[PDB]
Amino acid sequence: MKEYHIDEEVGFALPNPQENLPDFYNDWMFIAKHLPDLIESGQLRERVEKLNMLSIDHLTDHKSQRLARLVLGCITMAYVWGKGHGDVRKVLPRNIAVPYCQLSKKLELPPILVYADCVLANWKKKDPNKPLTYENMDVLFSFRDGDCSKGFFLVSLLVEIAAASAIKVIPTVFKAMQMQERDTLLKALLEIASCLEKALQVFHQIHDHVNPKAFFSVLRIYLSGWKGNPQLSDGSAGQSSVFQCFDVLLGIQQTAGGGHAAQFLQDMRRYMPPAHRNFLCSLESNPSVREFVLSKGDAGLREAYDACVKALVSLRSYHLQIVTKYILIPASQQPTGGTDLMNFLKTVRSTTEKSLLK
Ligand code: HEM
Ligand SMILES: C[C@@H](C(=O)Nc1ccc(Cl)cc1)[C@H]1CC[C@H](c2ccnc3ccc(F)cc32)CC1
Repeated sequence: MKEYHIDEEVGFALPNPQENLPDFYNDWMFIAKHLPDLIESGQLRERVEKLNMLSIDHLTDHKSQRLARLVLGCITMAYVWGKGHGDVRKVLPRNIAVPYCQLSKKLELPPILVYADCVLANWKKKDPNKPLTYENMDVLFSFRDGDCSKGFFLVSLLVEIAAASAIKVIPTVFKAMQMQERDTLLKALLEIASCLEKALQVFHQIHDHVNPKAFFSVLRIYLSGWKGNPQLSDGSAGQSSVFQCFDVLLGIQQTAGGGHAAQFLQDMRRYMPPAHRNFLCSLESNPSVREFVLSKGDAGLREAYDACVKALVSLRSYHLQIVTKYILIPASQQPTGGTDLMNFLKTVRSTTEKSLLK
């Protein structure tokens, strides 16, 4: 499906991403690289304002353009937030502004650190002929020390990658539908569910690598989309495609409704690469797997469909426990409306659960 920029092995994630910019952008790299210390000390802001307005042109191809969105990305948040206690003032200088606001409008992304940046493009396997495991993976850019931004980015990543096993049968699904192949479609739906259960195991690792109290107080403030004030020019899991992909594959209508829950999810598409946005919709353009599976009156097909929905609902429900442990509890011990959030996340679990057909 490579015109949508999906990869057999590594899903929506950018495969084997650039980790060296050109030389002309050695200025940029050596802020971003040594960024735990520039924030800690305070000589980050210093060093950004004491810089020049580099052109984006020398960035040739995609992989290189995207690394640039990352480097500029971590720099922007770190600059604007600072140490993340009071200093959060003062809009970016036009040194970093125009590149980011140029390169963002080029790659059709927002001028802001997104999932596509800080997870998808933000990794490398250390020993190039070793497997996609936690040992043999590391991120390109952290923010502080003990922000657990390695564990976080990489567990996030490894889920995209488990999902990649399911995503890659989806043509087999739509193929076997139009060509009236019950047996083919049936296996294809058990494959998906059997992979989406695999996706939950990877998810368990979050406990192991990401520290609860660390994440809340330290790291999340730099991924907080539009907290603060941009003040530049004319005006992060859950920006993931993985969940909305299979929302749509299984004809589960989240974004259909007159509700906040729904519109939030459809807005999240604007934080995705354009190619993924494109992909998602293509799925919607296709005949409904849900409606098809219903018409046939085939007990074993509903079973294999209900298995994919089970699998999703499973993921969503676990996701909540993770939020309890990594937001709610930590959020308490931190000297009104509060958590409508858990409403939101349930409202979406709920809606997925409703799409079961016994
Ligand atoms: C410490 C780890 C995580 C925490 C604390 C967390 C927290 C949250 C929260 C609070 C939301 C609601 C909107 C918001 O972000 O403000 C959210 C939404 C979401 N998160 Fe996460 N998340 C985590 C990891 C993940 C991972 C690894 C994935 C996928 C690989 C994921 C997938 C989603 C999705 C798809 C949504 C949109 C709502 C939905 O589809 O149900 N999250 N997350
Ligand atoms: C930052 C917020 C926001 O403000 N939105 C917003 C949307 C539109 C507009 Cl116009 C303004 C703001 C919104 C919620 C806080 C952030 C957040 C919270 C809790 N857990 C997280 C876990 C991982 C992660 F990556 C981010 C997490 C994410 C983005």
